[PDB]
Amino acid sequence: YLAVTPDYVPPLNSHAFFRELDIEVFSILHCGLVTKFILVVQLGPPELLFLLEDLSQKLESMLTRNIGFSHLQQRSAQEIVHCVFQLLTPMCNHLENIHNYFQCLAAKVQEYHIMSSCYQRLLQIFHGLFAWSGFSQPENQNLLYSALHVLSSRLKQSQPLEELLSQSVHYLQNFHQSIPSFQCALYLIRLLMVILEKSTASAQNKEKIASLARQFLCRVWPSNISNDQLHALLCIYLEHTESILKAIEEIAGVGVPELINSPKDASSSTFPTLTRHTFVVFFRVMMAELEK
Repeated sequence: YLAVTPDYVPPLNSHAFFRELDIEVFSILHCGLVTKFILVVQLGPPELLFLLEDLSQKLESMLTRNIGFSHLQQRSAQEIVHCVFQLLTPMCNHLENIHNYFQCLAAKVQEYHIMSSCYQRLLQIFHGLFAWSGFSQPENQNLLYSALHVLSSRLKQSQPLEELLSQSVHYLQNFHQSIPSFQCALYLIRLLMVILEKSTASAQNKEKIASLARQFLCRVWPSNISNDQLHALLCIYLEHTESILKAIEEIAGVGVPELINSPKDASSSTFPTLTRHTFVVFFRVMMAELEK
């Protein structure tokens, strides 16, 4: 009925007109997830997306106008992150289940889209949680340690802090294979960087960020990729690679020539994300990075 109704004003931008959900509503995320395809009353894929979308918007409003967030703003950011932290364990479980979901599609369509949105919402929540300016303060480092210990406990369980980061990154990096969309890959990449920021030694940390970034660039993403997101990924790959000059030489000296020889509606073999329509993004990043 919204489609047949262009002009109409709802009685008193969904958050502007819909009632705010309490922060305690997300406590029902402890329910498991079951899908109709390729896997009492239990949480469904559309219901999970509804809860994840609302939680992501709440985090984006404080950690990253007041209409639709009056009750949320009435609690300080310290409690909101702490409240989300209590959701970490049931929320990593949803990520693992969806990760196991996409792996089984190695060998209906609306279900795929809903789970894809759920995957991206989880990573955005995960990234927004750890990438909080409050973690720079020393008072809540214990809270950060507890969050990092949760991820490290998903594989094997007063450990040293650096061990938690290495384990947490290793646990999260395993999700790259299951990622179904470019936006999810960018969210995982950004999530890895903010965690690796806490680690002082980044000689190898830069390479694993760069190696993962190149793999996403070289992957054949099914078709959707926006130039803004592709621009963001190129900056991450170039700023983190060991030799930016050799990286630029490879894209411009190998990737671009084979793009020209390829058909008009085609892409580079080495860089499938490099087509005639996205060349400007590659060119703009390479020139800007070279100048920097």
